[PDB]
Amino acid sequence: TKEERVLLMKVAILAIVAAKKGNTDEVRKALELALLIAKVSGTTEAVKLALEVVARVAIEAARRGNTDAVREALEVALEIARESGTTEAVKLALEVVARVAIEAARRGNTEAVVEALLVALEIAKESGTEEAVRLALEVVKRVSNEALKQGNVDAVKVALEVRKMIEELSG
Amino acid sequence: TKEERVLLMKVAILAIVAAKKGNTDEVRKALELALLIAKVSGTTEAVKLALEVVARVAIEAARRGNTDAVREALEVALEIARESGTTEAVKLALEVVARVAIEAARRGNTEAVVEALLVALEIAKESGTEEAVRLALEVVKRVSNEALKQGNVDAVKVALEVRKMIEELSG
Amino acid sequence: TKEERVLLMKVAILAIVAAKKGNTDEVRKALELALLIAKVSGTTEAVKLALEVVARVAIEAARRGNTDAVREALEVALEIARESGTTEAVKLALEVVARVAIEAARRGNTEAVVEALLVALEIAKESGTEEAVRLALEVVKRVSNEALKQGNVDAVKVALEVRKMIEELSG
Amino acid sequence: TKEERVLLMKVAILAIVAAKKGNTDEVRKALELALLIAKVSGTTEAVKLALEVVARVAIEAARRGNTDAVREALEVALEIARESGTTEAVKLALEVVARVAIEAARRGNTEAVVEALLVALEIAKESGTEEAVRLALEVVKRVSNEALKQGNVDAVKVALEVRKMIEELSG
Amino acid sequence: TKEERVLLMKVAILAIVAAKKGNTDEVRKALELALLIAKVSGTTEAVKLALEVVARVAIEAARRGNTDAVREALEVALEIARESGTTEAVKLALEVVARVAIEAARRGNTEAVVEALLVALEIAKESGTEEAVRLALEVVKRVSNEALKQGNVDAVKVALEVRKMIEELSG
Amino acid sequence: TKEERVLLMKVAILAIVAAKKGNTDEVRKALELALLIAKVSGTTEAVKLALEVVARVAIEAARRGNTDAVREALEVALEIARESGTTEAVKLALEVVARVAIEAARRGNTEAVVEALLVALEIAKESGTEEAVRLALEVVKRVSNEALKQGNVDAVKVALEVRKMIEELSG
Repeated sequence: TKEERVLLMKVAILAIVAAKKGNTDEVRKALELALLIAKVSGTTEAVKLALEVVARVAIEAARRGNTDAVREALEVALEIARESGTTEAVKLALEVVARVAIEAARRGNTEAVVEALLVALEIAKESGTEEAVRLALEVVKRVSNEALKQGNVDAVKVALEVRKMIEELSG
Repeated sequence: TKEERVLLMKVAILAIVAAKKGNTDEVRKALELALLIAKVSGTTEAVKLALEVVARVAIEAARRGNTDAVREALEVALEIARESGTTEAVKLALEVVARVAIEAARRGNTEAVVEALLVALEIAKESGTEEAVRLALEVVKRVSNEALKQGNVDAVKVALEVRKMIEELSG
Repeated sequence: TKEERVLLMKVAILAIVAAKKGNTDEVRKALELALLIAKVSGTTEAVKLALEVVARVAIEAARRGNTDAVREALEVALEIARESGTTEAVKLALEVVARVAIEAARRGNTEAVVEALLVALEIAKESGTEEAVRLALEVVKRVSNEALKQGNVDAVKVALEVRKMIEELSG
Repeated sequence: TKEERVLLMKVAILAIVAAKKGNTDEVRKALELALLIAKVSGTTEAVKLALEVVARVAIEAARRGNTDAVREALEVALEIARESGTTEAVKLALEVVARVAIEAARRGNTEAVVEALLVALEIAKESGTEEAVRLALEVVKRVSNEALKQGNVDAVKVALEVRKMIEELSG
Repeated sequence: TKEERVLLMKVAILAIVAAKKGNTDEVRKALELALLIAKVSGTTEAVKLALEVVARVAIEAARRGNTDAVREALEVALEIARESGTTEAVKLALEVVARVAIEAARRGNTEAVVEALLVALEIAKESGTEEAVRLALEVVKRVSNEALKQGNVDAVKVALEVRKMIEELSG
Repeated sequence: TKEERVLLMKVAILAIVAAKKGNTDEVRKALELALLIAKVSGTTEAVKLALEVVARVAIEAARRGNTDAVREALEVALEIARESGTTEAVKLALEVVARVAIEAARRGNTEAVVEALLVALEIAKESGTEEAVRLALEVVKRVSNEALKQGNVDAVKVALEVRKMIEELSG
């Protein structure tokens, strides 16, 4: 557990600096490594830690302006939850998305926010559960709330549309 | 004693220039030779001198940018202390790590710093003593302090995380 | 203590000049560094000093017209008090807010004043204590008093509304 | 003596041009070489000459805008005085700092001035003598006086704060 | 002493021309610089000279019609006396106020006169001495006398009210 | 002699055009080169020619509005006279100052005039002779006379104050 966490910390640091440099390719690799570490462990803790790694990278990438890296990280978050196959992991992945979109909205990176909002829906769709859908709606709410506080009306408008889309997907 | 010191001086000079050239393979060999010399002597002085050799090489390698050589040297420092099997040697090895990480942080080689900080923990873990743990925390402190003076916030952040990790390892 | 104070002084100077330049991004980083320094110290003095740094930056930013930097600094003031987790720190953070809003009102930066007044409420809310609420009301009073002396009726009107809102939040 | 002076002149010229080019790494090496030459000589004259080299480099670096090189040179000035271990050398090092900060203030490089002012304190602290403290205060005075003549109020304000800090360090 | 006076003369000239231009912001800065110069000197002479600077600026500003600059200068006069902490400085600051209000009344700038009359009271209040109160009443008298000579009945009426208010403040 | 004069002519032309462009940094260098040429020659003629160069640059800079360049040139004029160490050179430097201040007053650049008037005093102070003081007073007179002809009352007022200050400096 500890050793895995330490290695995941290494991955996070590398991917963050790579995103700051602009080396999105390296970021993608590191994000995959985070998944692979969690997969090798086969533990819920490792999965959560890997999702934490993804969050940190996407947040800093969004702050840097590296939306491409953010998009990849958001997809990886979903993939990690899918690999776990647990409701908890799905919720954690949605938490990752929330954190990224919130900080992106605060940064002004509305493009990253839009992507994250879409990913939130996709994560809930992958789960196929009412809970996941509700959690995704919570993610969207959080983004629009903090975006409204920031003044990022564009992000708020997008979030409102996505909120509807999530409900439509649920049916 | 004197002859051993002189031979260790030779090893240091060779490994330093090899690291500057980029010949990490040669550096690794020289680092092993330093250990072997100390082992043949079987004295605390020789062990300390060998650790001094390692320090010099890793410091100059970090300044050169040869992080790979630094990583190896840091591991060798631990191995030397392990071969001695003394608390003093452990402390001296931690001193080596401190020197490298401090100069690396001043150089801007945060990657080398991160590795050195992890090695500091590993050295304390190998000892398995409260003193060694405290000494490792002192190493981390020194790095973060000097890094803060340099302006290397990245190294400071890493050091803070490692400080926690060391305490966690102690329990 | 001294070394931390000196480093915090460095942070203040940098953030102030960055705000004057218009580099709000750099200001945000410096404000975070102030917090990090206080966190590393773990002392009430360091926390107070970090809040002093924030005050200086926000005041000069308000004078410059960099309201964005002011808003960030005001939030950081709260965060510093939250990190401390002490009533004193909360009071000190409210003192920071007061200083900024007063000077902003004197400058004519009513927008910054409005934000600061809201933050005062938020700080009291974060504390969740009657004392903090009363202190926040004192902050609002000070602003409206000095604004009235300046002639900034707009700031006075806003302060009066916020005063009510604070009382409403207390209940 | 003469030969050492001539070699120190070579070092000065190289470091100055390197600083103008932007090769701070080369400057750092040259600054170390100046120290090494003085150390090999083992004379007060050589020490003074090495400090003169440092002054010239830092002054031209400050004029160029290479504050990083200036910071290094200022530290080397201290180190040279420390290597000598004499009150005279300490005074001479403080003279070096004064010259740099004065010309930096005239240039407009307030950042370099701030660093130099801090170094002045550090030099006095390293000496640990009342005389050195007074000399450091003289350095600060000179900077603020000439900065006031230039119109560099920012440097003056910083100098005033440092003046206090020096007195505080003395106690 | 001489150098400080010369620098204060520079400040005066700049602030006067800035007030004539309408750059009140620059005037405020220059007024602060006058204070800072006196503070750095730490002499009664420098304090008096700084108050002379303030007087000149406020007088010319009142003649120009820049009442805003006058108000600031009047406040600075008080602050200078406060920084000195001497009865003499308080008297000198009241002399500054008198000069401004008298010339403003002669100019026809009754608004500036009203402000100056209020400041006279505030200065006496800050001192907290019977002498200062009497001196403030002398200031008011001088204004009303010269205003009556000019024909500025409005200023006279205001002065009479302020005279009462000063006595009321004394009690 | 001739070759030096021709090179000084080159320097003048370059510095003048640089001042017109706004490249004050280049002007400062060229002004130093003028001094260096005179120093290399070691003749009174070369010194006079270098002062002529300075005059031309400062005059055109004042006409352009580049007061910063003028201030530097005025200081260089003093430095040239100081390097010579002769009464004649001092007188010539004062002549340079006169020419600049007169043309600046005619241009309307009162700020440049004020600086030049102060420099005139400083030149006389550097000489430390009664003759130099009298010559400096002559410089001030010339400026006020021509300024009065132009209508530049501001320059006249300043000149009158400086005239006193010069007499005060003499004692």
